[PDB]
Amino acid sequence: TLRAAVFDLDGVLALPAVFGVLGRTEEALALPRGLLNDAFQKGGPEGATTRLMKGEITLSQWIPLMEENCRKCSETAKVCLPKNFSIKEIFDKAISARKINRPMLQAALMLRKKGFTTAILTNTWLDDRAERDGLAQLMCELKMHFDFLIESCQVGMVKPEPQIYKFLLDTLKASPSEVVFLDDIGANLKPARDLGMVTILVQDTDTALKELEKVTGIQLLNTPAPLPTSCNPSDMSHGYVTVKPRVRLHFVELGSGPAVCLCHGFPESWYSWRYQIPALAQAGYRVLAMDMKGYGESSAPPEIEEYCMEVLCKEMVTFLDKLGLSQAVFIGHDWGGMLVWYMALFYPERVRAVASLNTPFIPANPNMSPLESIKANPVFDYQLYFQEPGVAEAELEQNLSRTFKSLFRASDESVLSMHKVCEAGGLFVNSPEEPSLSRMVTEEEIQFYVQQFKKSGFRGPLNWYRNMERNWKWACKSLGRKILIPALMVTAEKDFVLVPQMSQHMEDWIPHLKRGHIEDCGHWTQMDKPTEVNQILIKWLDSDAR
Amino acid sequence: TLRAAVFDLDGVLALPAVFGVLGRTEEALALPRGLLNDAFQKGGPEGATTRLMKGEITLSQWIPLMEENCRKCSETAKVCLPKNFSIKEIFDKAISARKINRPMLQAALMLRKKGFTTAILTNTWLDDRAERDGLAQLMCELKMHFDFLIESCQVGMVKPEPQIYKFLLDTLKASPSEVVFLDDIGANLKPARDLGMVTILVQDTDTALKELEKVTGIQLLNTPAPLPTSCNPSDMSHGYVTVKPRVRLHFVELGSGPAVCLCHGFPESWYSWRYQIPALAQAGYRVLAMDMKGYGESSAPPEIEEYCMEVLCKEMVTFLDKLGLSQAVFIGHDWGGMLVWYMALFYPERVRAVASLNTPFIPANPNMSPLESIKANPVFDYQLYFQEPGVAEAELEQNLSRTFKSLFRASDESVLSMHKVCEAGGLFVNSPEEPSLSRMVTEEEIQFYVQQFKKSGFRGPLNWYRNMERNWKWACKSLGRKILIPALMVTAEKDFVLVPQMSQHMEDWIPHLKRGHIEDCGHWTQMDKPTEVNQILIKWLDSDAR
Repeated sequence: TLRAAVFDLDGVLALPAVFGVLGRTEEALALPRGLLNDAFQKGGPEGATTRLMKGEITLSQWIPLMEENCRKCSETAKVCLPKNFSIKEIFDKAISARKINRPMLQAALMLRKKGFTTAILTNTWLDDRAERDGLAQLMCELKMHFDFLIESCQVGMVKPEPQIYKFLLDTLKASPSEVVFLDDIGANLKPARDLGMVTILVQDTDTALKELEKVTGIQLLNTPAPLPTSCNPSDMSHGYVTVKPRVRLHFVELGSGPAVCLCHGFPESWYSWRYQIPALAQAGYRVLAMDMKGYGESSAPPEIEEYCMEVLCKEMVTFLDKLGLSQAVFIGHDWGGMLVWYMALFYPERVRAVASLNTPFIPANPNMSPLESIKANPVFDYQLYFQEPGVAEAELEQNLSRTFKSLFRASDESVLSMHKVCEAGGLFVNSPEEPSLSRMVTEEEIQFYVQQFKKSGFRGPLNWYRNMERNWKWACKSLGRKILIPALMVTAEKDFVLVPQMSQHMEDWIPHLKRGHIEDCGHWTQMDKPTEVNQILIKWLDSDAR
Repeated sequence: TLRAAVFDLDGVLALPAVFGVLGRTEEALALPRGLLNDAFQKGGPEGATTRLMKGEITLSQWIPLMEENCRKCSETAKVCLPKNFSIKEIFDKAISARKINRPMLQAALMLRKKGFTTAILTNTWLDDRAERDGLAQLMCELKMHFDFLIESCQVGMVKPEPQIYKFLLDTLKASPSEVVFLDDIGANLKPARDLGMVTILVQDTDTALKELEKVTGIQLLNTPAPLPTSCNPSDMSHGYVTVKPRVRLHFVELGSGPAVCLCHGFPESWYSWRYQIPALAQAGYRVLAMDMKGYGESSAPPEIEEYCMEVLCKEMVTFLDKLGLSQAVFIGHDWGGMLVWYMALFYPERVRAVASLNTPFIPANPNMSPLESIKANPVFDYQLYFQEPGVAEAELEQNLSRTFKSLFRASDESVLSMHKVCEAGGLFVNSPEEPSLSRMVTEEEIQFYVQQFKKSGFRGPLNWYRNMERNWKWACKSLGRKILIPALMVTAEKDFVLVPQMSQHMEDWIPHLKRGHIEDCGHWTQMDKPTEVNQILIKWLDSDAR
């Protein structure tokens, strides 16, 4: 019964194989067949390339040794190397072209999900070229999906020496019979086979995957498109900034590049962006996912007026000042989306670009209080229930597990009616005490939210709804303005509270507004349609905020 | 007795005054005198510009209103505006040219140091231009040096309306008689004077500063060059990353741009980089100043082998992986400098550039143990005293205040002999029990270190010295390599432990090595010569790591 799978990097997880570029270079330059491959292997175990793979010398020290090897090989073949011959140019282009073999990585992720331990065993070098960042980025993307990464140049051993396979089995804590080994080079399989390992010679990916399926008993080919990579909270960098004496904000950070601030809604957490954080960082952005004021590890003062938009926006500006960021792209959802439109209206100099998921920009009505406007819409009755301090808190804190299981559901799985909440006496008065787990979340994901809300409670979160008149008064100062910076509005078809029709007149205030629309998507946009959200945000960021 | 000073931004703290660019534009374009200034003030309190300064409209909404004003003014003057006339091009260039008036900012910093409360009171706009980041960066640099920043467009009031001066006095909690008010516009002084404030009309900076000196009694002009801006620990963003089950690393973060990791020495803290962190962030870098393993808020496991270079470097790579950084510039001092040379030797792909303060790169000697090498130099006798677990800890933890006051001294203030430490029985056996405070540090700065070392103790820090044989064995694997990435070595003339002569053969291993040398500088380089360190690092970063 197999329990571990070992993959090679070159020719298996990354294509095209850098070793195969020498074959295509000889053809293009009309050089004798196998000339560059001979210079590459020249010397065997004592040759320059073996020393490179063992970590004795770096890639830049090896380039002039391979150049000499090319000249010595050409003199024996009775041929001359071209005028523009450069080993550095050949290897720079070969390393740059190599992309991740997606079906192979997907098969490794599936095996790991099914309980297998996965590893990369590769003959690689210490890259000190001016272009070494390209290799570093590739290694980082692959690294997070594997339990172990054993690089020849770090252990001082190379394939096919039998000692590297013994070191591998020692690291894996497994017998050779429980290990599948995938390599594109025949010579590298012989030692794994001599020990008794199941070996797969990888020539083309699909045949290698059919062999892997047959030997593991798991379907790898023709399987559905997987969900985006999620966050493990304990693997994140956690940041803490004091913006005022009693107020500290917690955030999670990943990536480098332009700052992108993610602002969650009610009653959520930074964890609601778990599918976006790795994708946006991989796209080349530095992601800061906040615990908004009143939530998780951020401060939760009890005073209502501590959660009016004016105070909230001012603290967000101070957050940027203390981090030393002159600007950030602001992306919000639900209450966070309401906040990012007001950041664009009051502090445009600090906002690189503004994006809102579900929440439309609706300008304040000076002739009508927001309270009277809430009576006009029966779906907004739950907001009147949230007004009296203590009432909605007691119901929502009564059983946290029930609260989050009833709220976090796909549009067709809904168990709550947002109408006559006040008349019914509560939000959950007509709901089951033990709701079923939605297909959108796992029990482990639900438990993260109950842990976060055990410390804080719902007072801070509910206070965001208890400043309607103060927010209205403050918003009325911006009625003469327009939003003229890059802006994106994303509507969710099945959000029956923040319906797409509420955003139809936004172009009057934000004339160059860009749009996104997600079909069959409810209120919890990020966890309902994570792949679609990532695609719409990355496309917009790369064009409007870069 | 004056206790508050209020400064205007345009024409006072930032020059040239954006209002004065209209005068130079009329001259250059041969337009009638005062034509552009008339279009600018057209309408008075009800005109486009007053609405812009009140925050009613944004800068981009105001540009077409000023354009129309320019055309209406030209028709009355019987003149025609040029073919290439653009208000946007004029204002873009005017805002871009405006730099900080250094002598004025220095005078404000001096007044604040002498107990004054300082504020900026300015008529400004909501900038939504594609170039608004330039204004945002300027505002951020000025912001941190003032107690209050009151912007017209945020309060809905403008100078010279008397209500803005009443709002100012309310914010300052001071009587008009205790306030100095500096403005370049005569009209803006009249209301401050009517209330009884001391006013200074700023035409040229030096005369305004002579008036400010005469009225405050403090010398502002001809005063020495001030020290760089330092960090207040409670104003920093604190980050925490778990790199392995028992190991968490703390770091402080500021700025945006390429990642720069600062690694302190023994027995220090992230706080040792207090003068570099704001300067490097202002230069356009994202600074991560670590508490190295064993120090401050980072984990301090008791095991000796938890502090060997191999383990330390591996955890630093994991630190980059968890933050989502493919590369960082590594800058070290003392033990941190020793670590950054080994990061360059073993992980070149993760290191953008490497810099060391005081610590030279000395390659391992395979024919001689590091223990025998330490006997050959009498100044390295203190390292043999640090070997036995428990001995140096008891002396260093006995009185923390004495430990840091005896260690942190300028080269001429030394109170310790590094020779015959073992024979004498200790490091402080011939030292005063109550040493005087060095001119290099304040009592408050010393107390930060005693607070940090109260939690940790000296076991983790001293364990960095207790892996000589293991580090030697590991370093011997890199003897065939060279450092071929951008590298900087900075020597300190008066460091009598890490003398500049110890770095003389570094070019054999790092052929393209750049150098820096600081005269009259002891061991504590960062706090001894902060301005010189900042200048050498920023110059090198901008050319080699950008």
